[PDB]
Amino acid sequence: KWTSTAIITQPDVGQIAGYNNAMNVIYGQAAPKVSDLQETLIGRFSSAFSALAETLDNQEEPEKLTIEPSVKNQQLPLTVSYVGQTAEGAQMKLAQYIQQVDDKVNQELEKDLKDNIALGRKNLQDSLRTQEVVAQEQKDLRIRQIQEALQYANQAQVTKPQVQQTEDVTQDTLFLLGSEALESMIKHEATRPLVFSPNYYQTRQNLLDIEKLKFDDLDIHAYRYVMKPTLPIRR
Amino acid sequence: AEKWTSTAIITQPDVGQIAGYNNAMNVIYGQAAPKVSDLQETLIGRFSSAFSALAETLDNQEEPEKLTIEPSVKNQQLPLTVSYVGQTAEGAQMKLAQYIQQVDDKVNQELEKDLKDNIALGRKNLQDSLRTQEVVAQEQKDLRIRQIQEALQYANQAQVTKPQVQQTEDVTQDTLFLLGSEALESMIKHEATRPLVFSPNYYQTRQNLLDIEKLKFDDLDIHAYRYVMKPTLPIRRD
Amino acid sequence: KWTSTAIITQPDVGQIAGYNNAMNVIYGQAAPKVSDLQETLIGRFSSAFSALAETLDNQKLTIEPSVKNQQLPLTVSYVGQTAEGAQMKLAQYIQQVDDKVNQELEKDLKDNIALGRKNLQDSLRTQEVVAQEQKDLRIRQIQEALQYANQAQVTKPQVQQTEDVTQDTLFLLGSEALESMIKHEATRPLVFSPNYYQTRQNLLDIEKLKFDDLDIHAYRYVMKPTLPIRRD
Ligand SMILES: [Mg+2]
Ligand SMILES: [Mg+2]
Repeated sequence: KWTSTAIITQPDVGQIAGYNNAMNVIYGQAAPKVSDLQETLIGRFSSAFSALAETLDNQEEPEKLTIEPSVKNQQLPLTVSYVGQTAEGAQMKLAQYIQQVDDKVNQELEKDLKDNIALGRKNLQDSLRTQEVVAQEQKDLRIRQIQEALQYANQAQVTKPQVQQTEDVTQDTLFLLGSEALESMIKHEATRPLVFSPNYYQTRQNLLDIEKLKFDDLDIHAYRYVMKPTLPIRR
Repeated sequence: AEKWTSTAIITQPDVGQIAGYNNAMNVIYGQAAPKVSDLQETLIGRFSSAFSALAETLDNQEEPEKLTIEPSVKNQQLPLTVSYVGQTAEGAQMKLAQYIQQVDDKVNQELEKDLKDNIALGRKNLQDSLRTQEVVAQEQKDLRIRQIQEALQYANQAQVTKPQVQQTEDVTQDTLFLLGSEALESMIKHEATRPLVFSPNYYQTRQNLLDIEKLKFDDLDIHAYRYVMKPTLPIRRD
Repeated sequence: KWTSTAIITQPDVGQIAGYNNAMNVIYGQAAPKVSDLQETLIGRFSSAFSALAETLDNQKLTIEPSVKNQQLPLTVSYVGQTAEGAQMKLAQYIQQVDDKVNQELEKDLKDNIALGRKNLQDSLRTQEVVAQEQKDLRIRQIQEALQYANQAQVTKPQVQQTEDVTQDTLFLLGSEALESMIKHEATRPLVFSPNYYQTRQNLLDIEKLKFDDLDIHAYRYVMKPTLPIRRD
């Protein structure tokens, strides 16, 4: 029997640059810290590796595949080993299993990214919705204010404007525009498109940018090699 | 040894698995909602809590059962290796699968109650916010009406009935009487229908409160864990 | 020697609904997140629990994470003379620690309501003094304005733009109107900003915080103290 060992750890910032750049488009200032993404990716690799190790052992011809921390009081790196029938085999078989686990995690991350895109899209559409509700409630308040001013202008018998149309009118001074013009305003303000702040148009643009994201455009790795599978020794 | 161990590997649920629960928390707390990652940790924390309680109870029997939960890899928090030692291979697998489902059902009942408590807290916080904001809007309106009532005394003495101005920006306690006693009387007479002025936060808060009432517990497809590996059918004894 | 065990974790949102609400009433948008309160309360429970065990070790009582490398839940145990005794002594000690953590928080909350109550009532008093001083300045200005308006023989308003009326051109209003302002000065309302009305409302809400209604737990039971069937 022959033992090949390798040392794996979380992927580099450069390896996850794209994945990190996608999470920033989806969540913005709420995007996970680059270090948190690295921990999640190696967590998912470690998970799938343990499942392979437990399955390889539960066979008619069991295969010993291991995973343990390389350093005593440290979470990472991880030492992964395989026991093969030949020296060529133990080393290749360990390298194949590491690649097999990576391919499974890559399929999992593709699904996870789609779920993250959906949540981000939901958060942005919900933002557009509340902003639309406040724009509509603001428009209705203005109409409501002109309708009350029209009542004052009717009692004060103000038909023609007294004020030379001020862009800064108020609930109190509105009646000075006269019945005539206030009736016209209750029409114009009712058909007036909703007024949004730039944040609305930015949220709109953030939503289009999420649509522009692709999984294929990101070469995402769930691990990094510290040491590649070693040439085995007789054991 | 005449004992068979079935093993399973569990971890925190996927983002997709808890998309509903996370949305509920966002509807209830808004910007104060827990991060999606924090929800995942809490849910798996809750699953392993209930699992550990089952394991401690299964050991405290006339015929003790060994049900174990531990991190799969040393020094890692997740994933978790759950295992059970049965009388047969088919038995150990079914008994572990049943116990995992039993813990999940208990956790699910707990989360249903917790969600109801969360919807109550969120509602009370938003209701308190609208209340406070309505009083300030109403107190602001009453101040203006008392100012108008005062100004009407100044207009009655100066015998100002019709408006005296041809270009107004905004009026103060001093300048209000220039609108004339006729307009001022009209404003007091219709003070009841004068609309309250609120900030956008009020309209947002009011909408958040309606959306909380839209939340359903059965509509959430929530599970507290994810299987990495389902309970194994052991080939050989332990 | 029988060991009774229990599994404890952070309290539920429902369990600390009262504590969280009082923090929200006192701090508003600066209040701690409900999840942060849960972590703090269980942190306080474990620390008081370890403190009790340490004092008990000075003449048995243990606290440790249930699952290796998971901060929560926590496994607590006690070794008693009987299974029935071990169970009751663990339950009593858990309740004892809970009462101590609850008493420390009751006291902390009272300190917080006092400081808040102080800060808000100082804010209202400052604002009331400024509103009254502003009103008095304006009345002095109106009285001075009336003297000029009498001399300039300006009785009816001479204002075509409200923009023309400043604290130095009040005489533009009627001498008739300025007399009316001085005559009805006592009923001229004090002008406060919305912040005053908000502050006042916040003060009433803090004063509505009653300890008679609230009851909070620094922990939740995952598993109650076991009745051990065998010695160990
Ligand atoms: Mg005159
Ligand atoms: Mg005043």
